[PDB]
Amino acid sequence: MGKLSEQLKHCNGILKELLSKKHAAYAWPFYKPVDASALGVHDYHDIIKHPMDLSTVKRKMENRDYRDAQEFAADVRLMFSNCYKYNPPDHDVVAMARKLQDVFEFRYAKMPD
Ligand SMILES: C[C@H](O)COCC(CO)(COC[C@@H](C)O)COC[C@@H](C)O
Ligand SMILES: C[C@H](O)COC[C@H](C)O
Ligand SMILES: [Cl-]
Repeated sequence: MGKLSEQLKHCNGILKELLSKKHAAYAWPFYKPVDASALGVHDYHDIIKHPMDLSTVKRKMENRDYRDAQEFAADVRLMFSNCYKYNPPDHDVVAMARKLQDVFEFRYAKMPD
């Protein structure tokens, strides 16, 4: 598949961290694709045109779908944005998203040049 670039190695590290036990208390809703029918959110796919979640990001990284760090970051941010779009701003899951996004943005900002 070829070695990830230095920047994508950093991205992969961030991704592993987002999936790790120490963040699980707020990361878990983002682990897998939203199963709209299971949750009874029958409007989800009308509102969210481009679903994204951490398992999908992981598969894309493994498959070398991301050609650079920017493409990776856009997907992670899309995942958070979908949460902010679908849910009311006082929802517990929105607070979880904000916390995980803090983890993400601060470490993404430490990207090697
Ligand atoms: C503390 C609990 O209320 C957290 O609920 C999460 C869930 C239920 O497991 C899944 O959220 C997935 C994110 C990606 O939106 C909230 O589900 C409602 C819509 C899908 O957000
Ligand atoms: C909570 C906002 O949607 C995302 O903020 C990220 C910042 C690094 O805390
Ligand atoms: Cl972006």
